[PDB]
Amino acid sequence: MLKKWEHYEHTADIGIRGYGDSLEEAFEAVAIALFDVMVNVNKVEKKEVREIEVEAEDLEALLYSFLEELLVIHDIEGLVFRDFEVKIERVNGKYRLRAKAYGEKLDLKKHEPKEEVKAITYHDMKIERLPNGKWMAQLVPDI
Ligand SMILES: [Ca+2]
Repeated sequence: MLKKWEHYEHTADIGIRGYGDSLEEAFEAVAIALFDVMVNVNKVEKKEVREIEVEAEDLEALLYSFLEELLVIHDIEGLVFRDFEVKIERVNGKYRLRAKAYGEKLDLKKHEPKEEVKAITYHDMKIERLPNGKWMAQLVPDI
């Protein structure tokens, strides 16, 4: 037989997606999804808070920036987060996001650690108002 080769389909990273009644709630929800890649997010208690503020020229960059700062907090302080309060406004020609992130220190016995997220990316990123008036935010982070 002559040697032969092929490509085949396999999972590549993982998709995260949030839905909400508002853009802000979709951002909150997809951030929960992000932490559920790393731990069982349902096991994360709200003991500590960190605040985020970022500006961007468009909503995609805003979402990237928000999630990447959450990842950085996670990487530096070892915090994991359960929920978020997000506010998005227009200020002097930019989008401004402010958020409160609620969570606690990683607990290896309790949080059911899964896999770390290496980086937020723009891969498959989409933010949209669906025909039914709900909002969706998604992306495929690098794991
Ligand atoms: Ca990867």
